[PDB]
Amino acid sequence: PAFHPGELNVYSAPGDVADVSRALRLTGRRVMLVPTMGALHEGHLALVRAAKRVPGSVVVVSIFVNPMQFAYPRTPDDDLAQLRAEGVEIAFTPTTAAMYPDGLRTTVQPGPLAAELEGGPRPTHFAGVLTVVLKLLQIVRPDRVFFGEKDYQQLVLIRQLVADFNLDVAVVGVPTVREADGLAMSSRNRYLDPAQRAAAVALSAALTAAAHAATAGAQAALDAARAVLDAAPGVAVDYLELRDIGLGPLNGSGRLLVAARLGTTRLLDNIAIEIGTFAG
Amino acid sequence: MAIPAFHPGELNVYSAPGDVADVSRALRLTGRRVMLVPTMGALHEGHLALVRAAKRVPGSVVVVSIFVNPTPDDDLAQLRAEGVEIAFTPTTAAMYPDGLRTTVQPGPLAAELEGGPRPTHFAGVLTVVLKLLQIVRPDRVFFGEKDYQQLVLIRQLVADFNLDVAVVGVPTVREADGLAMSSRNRYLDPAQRAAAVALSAALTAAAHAATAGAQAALDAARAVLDAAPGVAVDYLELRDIGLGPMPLNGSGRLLVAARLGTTRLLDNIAIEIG
Ligand SMILES: CN(C)S(=O)(=O)c1ccsc1
Ligand SMILES: CN(C)S(=O)(=O)c1ccsc1
Ligand SMILES: CN(C)S(=O)(=O)c1ccsc1
Repeated sequence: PAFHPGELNVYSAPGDVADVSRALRLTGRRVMLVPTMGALHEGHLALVRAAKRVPGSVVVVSIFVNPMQFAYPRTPDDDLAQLRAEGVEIAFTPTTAAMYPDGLRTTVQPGPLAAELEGGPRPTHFAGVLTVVLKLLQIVRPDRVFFGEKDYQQLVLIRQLVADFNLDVAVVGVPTVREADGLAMSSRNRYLDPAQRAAAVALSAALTAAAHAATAGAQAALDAARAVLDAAPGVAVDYLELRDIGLGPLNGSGRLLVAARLGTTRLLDNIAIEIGTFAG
Repeated sequence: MAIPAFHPGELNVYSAPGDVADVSRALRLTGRRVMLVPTMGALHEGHLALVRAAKRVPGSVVVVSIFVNPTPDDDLAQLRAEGVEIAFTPTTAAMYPDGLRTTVQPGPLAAELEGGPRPTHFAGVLTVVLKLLQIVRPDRVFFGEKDYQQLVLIRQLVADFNLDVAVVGVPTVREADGLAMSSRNRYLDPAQRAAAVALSAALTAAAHAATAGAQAALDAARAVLDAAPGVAVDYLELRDIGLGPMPLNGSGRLLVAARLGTTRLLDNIAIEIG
């Protein structure tokens, strides 16, 4: 397949991008993978910009959504335009047929973390995610793969996949990008009406209140977050949990995670927490 | 940073996964084609046929792994005598530093045949296979047709996860009377060992009877097994070559498994229907 450098090259066949990627790597380029669902916003552009900054980098951005056999925003044209503007040179847009010619046959079984937090009500969700991440990693064989911290549990599970199957790829976690008031950027934010968008600031306010409260201990940090969420009218909290950084249920460093509903829209956010001395 | 020592033409033994990964990557960059032969040690002629097949690829460097899932000396001597340059002998803790956590979940073929008595057996196997492919990154990986259902499941793994390796199935090596080679054979007493030739005799008989149709093939195999004492047959099935249902004709595979005393024996053969 053709590859025009300094232009955006779009491939849909896995064999096409795998051949292009291999050829580029043989000629010294380091292949960077940014896996996405499409509906790209500035939080995805932060991953692209981190990938671009690796010297010698060729950036592959994949766009794929799992089929739902038994609502997700799909803006393809528009995604590719953003990529061109970022000077990405390869978009990989495989069909469902090319990814699952045999339906779901061999799959990845995550460890016990997948049954907690986001997985509690959807016990098979992360098996779906990690199966596609492993396939994309085998098709593209990147040097580095980039994920947002906004989906923190997904990130931890991806690092478990990479460690547990001895994958030769470095996983790069990229900090969440936020709107001016603190709201974490998400494709789902478009589903908030104006009142809901106003109320949704409480997630990030609660988290950053807790991160500063934490000089007083874990309980004070948790109670500060809960109070702020309790003060927010249309916010229905699904969970608010403080865990160790690898999402084991805690020492001096932790991660605080929240999930909440605003009407039908489910929002997540999370923050680094340092208990006692030092931080803040 | 710095590649481990590798001495061409000798047996280089590595136990650290990062060590064999680095030496494999460095040899591949110099032109060599990395061939991987995964084993559980206790090597016999069945394993050396995999080694010989890997050796004959031009430019090959042969990696033999030895690992058992939760004499090392004698195995290593056999590999040395075969001209193998790389043995990979990881510990359990090297392979599972975080315990059993992420794993491969096979498709439904894994619950059939060997998966009857051992329903998690293949998930264990495919997990280790996938790790060894990622550590070693071979151009081709060699498995015996003796474990046919495993071989089929590995081809499903490689297709389903878009693995860039070629899977090579190598024909079963047999003792002079046809018994397929296995470290289990030495447990058989003389009565059991004489009866065990019924598995291969049944399969070959079926493969020749198959000009008369699928049912002739199966009835010929079941006659030969019925003539043996102390051979408790667990299954005898004719399937297509991918272990789906046997088509009306074309290529298939006949598989058998039996218990003689406490020893489970397996065999299988290509069948062409009519
Ligand atoms: C009904 N699903 C969306 S599906 O993946 O089984 C599908 C896709 C094209 S037809 C059915
Ligand atoms: C983790 N993702 C953004 S991915 O591109 O591996 C994916 C997972 C389910 S659809 C796309
Ligand atoms: C299929 N084997 C011979 S392997 O080396 O991948 C393995 C599987 C469980 S222990 C060794």
